[PDB]
Amino acid sequence: IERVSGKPLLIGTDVSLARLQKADVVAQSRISFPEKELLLLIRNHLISKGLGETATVLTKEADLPMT
Amino acid sequence: IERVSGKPLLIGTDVSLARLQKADVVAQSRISFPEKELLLLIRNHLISKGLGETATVLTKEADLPMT
Repeated sequence: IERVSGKPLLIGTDVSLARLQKADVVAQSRISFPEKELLLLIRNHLISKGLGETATVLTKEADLPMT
Repeated sequence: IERVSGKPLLIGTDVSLARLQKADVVAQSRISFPEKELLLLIRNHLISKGLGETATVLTKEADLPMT
């Protein structure tokens, strides 16, 4: 099944063949993302876990849309 | 197949039945994690993405094992 399809490196998963060339595209895609969506996730984690005395410090490095 | 097994809420995935009670355990498990492994992942991301002038600021909130 590996030979007549897109050659996975002997990983045993999703042995159907229509589900094997789905795994050709989803794996080799080029995912990129903006950094701004992640920096708000950092600040939303610090305030919730007790140590929120650097949320005001993060005004300097980048923007602060929410308080 | 839903009725003789652990009743997923009509989500069409992994239609084999041995692969259906694997999904009973992996989903309903109680995953917990220490916060310390995540706070080093925050600091290792800030230094790499150009804005590393709060890595020394993170000495105050928690420990700084690596520079």
